[PDB]
Amino acid sequence: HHWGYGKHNGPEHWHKDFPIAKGERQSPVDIDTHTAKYDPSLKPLSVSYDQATSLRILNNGHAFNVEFDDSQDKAVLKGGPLDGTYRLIQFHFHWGSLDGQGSEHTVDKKKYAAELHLVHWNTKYGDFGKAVQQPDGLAVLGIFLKVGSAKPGLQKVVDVLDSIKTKGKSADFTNFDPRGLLPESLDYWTYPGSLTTPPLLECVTWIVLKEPISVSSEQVLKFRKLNFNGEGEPEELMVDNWRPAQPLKNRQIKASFK
Ligand code: MMC
Ligand SMILES: [Zn+2]
Repeated sequence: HHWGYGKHNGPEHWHKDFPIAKGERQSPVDIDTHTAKYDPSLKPLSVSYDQATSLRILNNGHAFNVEFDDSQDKAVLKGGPLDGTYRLIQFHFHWGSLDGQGSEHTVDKKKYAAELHLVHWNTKYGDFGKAVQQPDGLAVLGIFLKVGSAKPGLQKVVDVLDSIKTKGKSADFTNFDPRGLLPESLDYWTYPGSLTTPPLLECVTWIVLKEPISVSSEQVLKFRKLNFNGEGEPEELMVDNWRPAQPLKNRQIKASFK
């Protein structure tokens, strides 16, 4: 398959190879804060990243992914809306060409400068590939980025991007602590949705944190120097790698907080 974010292969085209693009639980969505209902039955989220073991960073021609060892319960997400244990496999971001767009989820139609996705799979399904055959196979923790002060825990990521400029390039990225990417509060919204890139599979319990992290203009500027293209192809800056909000259909967004 041959998909991207431009006019000729972007989100409006995806449904041809991936008909689920027009499905009943697609992501992202707009989070209308006045329709999301506080659910007192939701447990606190448990983010257990102490033993996280990062492996590599990769430019896949769409975004960059930091990949983890998911063989054992090293870095897991539990609680909140989730039954059982979900293992961290990778994180990546979506961002804009300018600060007024870049997020996938929106909050009362507000677009943030970027959005971080920490992707986890349900350990009752044994591996990630099996998990994406299940409606509760994945849990993605989404975190908005706004431009302000630098996020120190992001800097190691920023510092390596020069080495993975183009599609297919990777670099060692062991000993990275994803706890440094989290805001103070774990207040969240949650709803059932999908992967936001092809193959757009409808497997995801979304957990979107209310509090954005702040990153510096210099940090996001370095994201925007990456390339979608491979080396030796015309340069196309990796910006605006976000899918717009999709129809909510018959879904409810729940809030963990009043
Ligand atoms: C069914 Hg994913
Ligand atoms: Zn994503």
